Amino acid sequence: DELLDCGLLSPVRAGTPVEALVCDSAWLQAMLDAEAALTRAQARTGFLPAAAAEAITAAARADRIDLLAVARGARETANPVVGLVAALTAAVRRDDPAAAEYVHRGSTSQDVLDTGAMLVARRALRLIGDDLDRAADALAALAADHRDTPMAGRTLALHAVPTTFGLKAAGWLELVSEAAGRVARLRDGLPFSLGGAAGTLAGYFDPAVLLDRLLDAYAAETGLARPVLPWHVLRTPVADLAAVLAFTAGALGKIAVDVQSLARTEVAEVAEPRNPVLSTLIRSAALQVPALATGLTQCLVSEDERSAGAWHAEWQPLRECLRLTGGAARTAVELAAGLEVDAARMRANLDLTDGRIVSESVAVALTPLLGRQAAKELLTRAAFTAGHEGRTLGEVLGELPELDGVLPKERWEALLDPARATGVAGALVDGALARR
Amino acid sequence: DELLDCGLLSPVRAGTPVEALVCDSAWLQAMLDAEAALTRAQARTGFLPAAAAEAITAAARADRIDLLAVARGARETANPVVGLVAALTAAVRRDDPAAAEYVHRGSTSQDVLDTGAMLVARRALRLIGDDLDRAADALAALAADHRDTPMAGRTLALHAVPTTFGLKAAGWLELVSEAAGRVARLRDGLPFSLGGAAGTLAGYFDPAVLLDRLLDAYAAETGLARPVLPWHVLRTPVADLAAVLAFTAGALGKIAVDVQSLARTEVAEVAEPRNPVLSTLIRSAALQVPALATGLTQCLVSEDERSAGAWHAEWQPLRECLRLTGGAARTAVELAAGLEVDAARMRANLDLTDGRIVSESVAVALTPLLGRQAAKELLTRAAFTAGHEGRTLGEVLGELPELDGVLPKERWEALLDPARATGVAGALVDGALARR
Amino acid sequence: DELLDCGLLSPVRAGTPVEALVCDSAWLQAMLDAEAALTRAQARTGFLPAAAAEAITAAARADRIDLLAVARGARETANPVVGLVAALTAAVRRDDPAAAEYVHRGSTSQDVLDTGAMLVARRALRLIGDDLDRAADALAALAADHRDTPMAGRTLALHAVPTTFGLKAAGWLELVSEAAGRVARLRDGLPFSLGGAAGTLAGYFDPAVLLDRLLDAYAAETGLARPVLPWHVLRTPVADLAAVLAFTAGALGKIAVDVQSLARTEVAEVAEPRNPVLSTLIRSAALQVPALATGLTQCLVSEDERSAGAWHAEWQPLRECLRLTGGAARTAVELAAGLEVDAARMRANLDLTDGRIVSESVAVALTPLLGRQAAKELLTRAAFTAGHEGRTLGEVLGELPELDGVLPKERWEALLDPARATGVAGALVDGALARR
Amino acid sequence: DELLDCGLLSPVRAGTPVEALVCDSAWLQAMLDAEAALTRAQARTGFLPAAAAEAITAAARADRIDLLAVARGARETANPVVGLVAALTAAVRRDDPAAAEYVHRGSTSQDVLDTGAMLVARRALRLIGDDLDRAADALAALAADHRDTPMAGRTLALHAVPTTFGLKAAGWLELVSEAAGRVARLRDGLPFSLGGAAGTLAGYFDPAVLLDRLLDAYAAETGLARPVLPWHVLRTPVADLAAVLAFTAGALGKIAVDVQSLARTEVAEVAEPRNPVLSTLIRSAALQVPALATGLTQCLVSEDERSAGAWHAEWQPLRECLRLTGGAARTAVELAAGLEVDAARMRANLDLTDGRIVSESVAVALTPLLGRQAAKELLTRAAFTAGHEGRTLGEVLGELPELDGVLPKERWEALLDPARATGVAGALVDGALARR
Repeated sequence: DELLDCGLLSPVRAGTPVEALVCDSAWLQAMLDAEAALTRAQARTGFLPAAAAEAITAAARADRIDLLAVARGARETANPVVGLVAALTAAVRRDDPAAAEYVHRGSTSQDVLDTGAMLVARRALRLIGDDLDRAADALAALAADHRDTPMAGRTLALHAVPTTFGLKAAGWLELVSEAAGRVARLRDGLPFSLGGAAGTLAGYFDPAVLLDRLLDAYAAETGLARPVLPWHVLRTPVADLAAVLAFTAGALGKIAVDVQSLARTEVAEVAEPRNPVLSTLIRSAALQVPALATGLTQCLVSEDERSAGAWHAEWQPLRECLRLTGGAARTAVELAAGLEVDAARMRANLDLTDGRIVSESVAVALTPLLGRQAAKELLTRAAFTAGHEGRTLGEVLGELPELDGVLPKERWEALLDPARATGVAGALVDGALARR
Repeated sequence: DELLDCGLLSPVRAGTPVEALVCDSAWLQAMLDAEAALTRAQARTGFLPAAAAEAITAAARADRIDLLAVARGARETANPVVGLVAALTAAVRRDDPAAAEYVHRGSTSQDVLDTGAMLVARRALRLIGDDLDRAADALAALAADHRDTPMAGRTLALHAVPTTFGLKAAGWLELVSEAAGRVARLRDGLPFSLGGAAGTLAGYFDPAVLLDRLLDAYAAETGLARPVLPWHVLRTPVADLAAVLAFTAGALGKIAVDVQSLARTEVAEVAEPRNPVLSTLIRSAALQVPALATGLTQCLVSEDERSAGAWHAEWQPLRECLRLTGGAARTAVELAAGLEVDAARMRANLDLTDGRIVSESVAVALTPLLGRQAAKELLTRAAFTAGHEGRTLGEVLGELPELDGVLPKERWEALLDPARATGVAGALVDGALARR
Repeated sequence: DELLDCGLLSPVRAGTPVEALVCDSAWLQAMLDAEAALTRAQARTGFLPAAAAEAITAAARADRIDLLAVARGARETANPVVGLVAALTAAVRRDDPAAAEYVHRGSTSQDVLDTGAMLVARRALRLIGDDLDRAADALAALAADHRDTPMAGRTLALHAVPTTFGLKAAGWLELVSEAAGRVARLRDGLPFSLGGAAGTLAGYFDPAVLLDRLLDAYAAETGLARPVLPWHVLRTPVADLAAVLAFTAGALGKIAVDVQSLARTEVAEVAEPRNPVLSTLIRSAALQVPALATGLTQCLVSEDERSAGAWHAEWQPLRECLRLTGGAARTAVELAAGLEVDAARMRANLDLTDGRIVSESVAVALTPLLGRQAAKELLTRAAFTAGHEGRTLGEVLGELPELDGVLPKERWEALLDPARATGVAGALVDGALARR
Repeated sequence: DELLDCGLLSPVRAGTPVEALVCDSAWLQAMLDAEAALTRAQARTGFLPAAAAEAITAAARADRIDLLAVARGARETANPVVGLVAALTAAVRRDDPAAAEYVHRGSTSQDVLDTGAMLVARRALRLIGDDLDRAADALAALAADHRDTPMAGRTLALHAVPTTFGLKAAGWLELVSEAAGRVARLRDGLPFSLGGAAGTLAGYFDPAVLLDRLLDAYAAETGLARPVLPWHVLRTPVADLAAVLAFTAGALGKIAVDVQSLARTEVAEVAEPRNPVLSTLIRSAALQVPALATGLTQCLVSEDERSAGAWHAEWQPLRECLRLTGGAARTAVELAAGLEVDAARMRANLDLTDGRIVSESVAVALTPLLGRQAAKELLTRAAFTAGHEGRTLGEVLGELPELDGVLPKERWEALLDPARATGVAGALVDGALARR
């Protein structure tokens, strides 16, 4: 039928857990959760009877509600909360006519919708963070295992100097760990929305005493944070979600394009657990989320006490950012857990420039006996000459009169070995891993 | 259930016709249409039997296929076409085992998916264009009716000089008409995708003769345009859809913010057919589509013969651009057909600056008798003085010695009438409407 | 001449201090600062003579260098550091031929360019943060002064319920204070770049001991933070700058569109220190920075050990984000310091809906005597009837039999007074201001 | 000094001709050109003396004006035209006091600024189009020369089937030719801006007769197109520039990433005229322009008769899009003219998958003797087995009993030759080149 979203156009998240958390029914449920938490908190502060709150809570179930009718009725007010409230009120009235007068008491559409949005975000970010933690575990393992696995460092698409795959993986780990930390902190900071019609909370009511009691109760009932001010037009939580999800998707995209560079036919230094489809999916989300994030970020420009459109522009892209990033994280776990590292092919590929990739380290080694300027000039000359003649760097070095007898044979064998010129990659990996 | 997309987060398109054209099932159907058209065209050029094409065509129905299984299986290849092909092949094999060997003959995932994407786009743009035409009809009617309806022209949020609502509406008409023309031409130019594994069409086969015959047949079977080259990495149709849909959404967004400016409480010069929810919905799409369009446009950077991610990043945002823009167009029709213009309130609001809004036209009128520089200086002085004293511009003018007896009384009454200083707005509306 | 950038196209920053911090000459100077700090730190750890570091430091002045030649020579390597290094080396060699062999010792283009970029960012963010602090001071003053200044709360462009300008200004304050805090923390966290050719630091050299000593020395010489890992392809600082500057520009944009809504001709509740040009300029930056930020954020996808283009795409938009946001902040200070609040016009505008804006608070007041449902129904009926008849809400209320003798006259006079139905706006302002 | 823009942060355009066309002084000159054209056209239609127009034209030179003062004074009105007009008026008054009364007669800031913007765009697009034409010439030459140069087609980063470099280059040609055509048509369609204070042209004046005469004269004096309506808030030309420049930058970005894929160390099939810096620069612009374009496109949402910020947000990004795209085009010419194609290395790389890259073409060849299903199964089996055993595809084929004596030896030698399985790449190149 025409109502099914199966993820047909978005394989990066199709079949992944985040789908179930951010589908339309889950958002309907989140808005019902926000209503019932509102009633319960109002009862806890004395504004209505506890039994009416229990009845509303019991009726506040997505299966009591006609999802399609609510969605299709929203065009009349440009949001779904008026229809939702009517449906919940009828559902409560069926079982408890006294309780129905307290459904949505003193409230406004945006408190319920935004509170539900932060509930959905909070649950979805719990999943994204747990997946980022698993990915980080597999990456830290790859980093420790390959601390001493040499490979060609590549800059501007060409071999530069040798590095280690452990160092590369530790950069991956650094990105994923940063993302998981930001996801956790953002999750702990998402607030409820309790402002009333235009942010004065007039319908919900020393004014300071009652404000404090109600705000504490609604924090307790929702599990969300208490904000200093109603934020109907202070869209900091939405901008923060946009920033954190675009950072996360971009970091995973970094891992994805590195994997694709290593996995291509004529490199073949890693393989995915034979197209590299996992990195293709991660990359697909990486090319989508930042553009959605900029629309989210632009909605900070929200006029008056409720914008005539900029708030409405937030819901779908936010959901999609949660969905895509969720898929990408799940896919990243599969990638980092399953990556196949071909150390021997990395070692072989180190020889592709016929010694030129160690010329910097040879220049350094010759600096005590030649000077820095003379050694650098001699080595760039030898690298060019070896490139033209299709000979090894060491071959051209063994023909320059200036180098005759300059170093013992064994030291030359050590110097021209690409696997030994990795700088301090080992110490850097140790330092990154001690942070865990 | 968790699979329902009801438009709960996107009221601008919930319940509108475009939904049915661009849902997941409609895309599945479009890919089946592309397969069956491929078989039929191959039969028309002699590469397989006509009966096998009829059998495949008959089986190529979305209700023969498990949508959810195809979507969930796509993670193995990062696209849904391999699973789709297996399901269609089984469905054909049930009724006709000989025909099943010709399902997806010589083809590749991207020919089918991209061809289906252009089928979906073509049908969705048929709807968007027809709606833009209806909106343009209502706007041209508003433009003709209010050719002589005076109102305050507003620049940088303040009254500037008088204009007419007919001229404003004719600008609306100009934008919508431009969009409808671009939608129609783009629709007539969307091509099929027939490239094979890496753009050589090797599996489908003077090579020029067979190429021409097959390309003509596939054009006939699909109704899509024949491209000069396979475009698996030449993403011009996608960039063009992105450009046209973002232009359309932005134009409708212009109408929406104008309506909101006119409809606010302390202006009240128009009303929607009492929050202005239609313009809120149009604006909501206007704040979403250009950001999706930039991701689409960036996918022009598609490496090799098939990108490992940038092509995959296109499907969902493209669908969403079609969906949102579709909603916005439908909503725009409702807005332009139902707008309530309060001419009397426009006339009253013209007097809000106490004559200052005609000071430019008074300066012009005094230029024969004072000079341009002296008249401009005198009128800015009088506008300031009238602003401070809370008096009419004409009051301050009737106290300057330099103006004593400068113009007859009746000419002053004509000059200070805001409804008569509209420039050539009437001629401009006539010129815009003669274009129809 | 053709080399002048005077801000002709960007008045929001033309003539503001940030220009001088982020112009081309300032970036040249920052890269020279990064070179000289590198030499000094290498001398402090024992790798070269202290006198050579003093000579390089003395020569490392933008006026010793041909800016235009460096910029125009950069096309050969796609960055300006090779030309810069040659020019600094010649300049040192003129005065001290021994010191010139240590210019750019063991270094790479990206360490110098990225370190200079973080120096520029750090200085520019010092200015942005100080300006945001001044703006926050003026906003907190407006919030305290107008805690009890009543005005129409506006939602979806229409009067909703009354609020106070103090509450509005306190939301402005909340945004600016959040931005200033994030700017300060980001500034304290920007790191230097010290990676070498491909992130192993091979040219700069227990390996852990020497790493730690050099990293500490370079932190001391630059004043920048020490990162856990070389970040040539771990673009977290750039993404963080993008996020913080787009948040800042959007927050200021919120203030700007609120000011424009209040300042328009038929509202006139505030005036800028007579077009509202300051808010126009702030808004102009708000519509630019988030789009630049998304390109910055997308550069997290940086392949290999140095991207062939994505790193190069960062410099100009980053500079522009610093520049625009800087202008916007400076302009925001001028706006918040100079805003003219017309309390009497706010009070008058409260009466524009002829009492309908207090109907919610009347419904609440009648709930003890009528019930919630009956009171809400009665008041929406009376609001409609009063709208049609062009009469006051209280007029229609005084004609319904159901309300006869329901409340004493004085209580009705209090109830229909828009200035008294502000909810708990006062307590909310007190709570926001106690945070200072 | 602090005013120099040398392109230090943007090597893709530093030292290229477009800089001189779009610098601040060039925009000042364009606005002076728009003023003088306005005076001349007004004289041609009879509204002022021809001699006053000649005097204004003679004084309307950027070297008569203080650029820095105009730019810095613009903060008072949020645009530079009031200061420009004062400076031009003084300059005319020095030589001709009578002519100075006709400077900026009946005009408004936006007519002059937007007309100058379209003058700058028109000249810059002349350059961009000529460069795109040169690039297209070199690409068509590469396409003809390498029509028969075989190479590995690569999809999702792996060898797929063989293609030709001629076909690849012909796709490059198709993109560049499309861009050059769109640039030329857009250039021929850019209009002047002549609206007056709020789009009625009241200050400039059968009203239809005078409108037509003045509009024709201003078209003649500017060389720009005559629009149907004043477009102060109908931002179609700006959106069109945004679309065309982002398309152009993305197309060139496609060529750039293809070059980088071919040029990397372990592929080495092409080389740039030894880092690939030209493609790095093109790519750098490709990652910048679409994000700037989305801000431009969003400015279609321009409220009232002149937006309080959205028009102001256009100037700098538009200039930058012109600048970057200009650089990219110039760089693309250098790249396409200088590319070094290593056909022998392409042929060698075809053998990297040990025959697996022809397995599809072997399957086709066996279909008459085995069936399609059986041949495909046999070849995927043989490809896997050959992959595991590190043997050639033909080796594993020569061991299956089912293939014994199936084809003569010579036919096997032809079949397993990667250079002969290119599909109809030759015919496709012929067809693309016949379009010239």
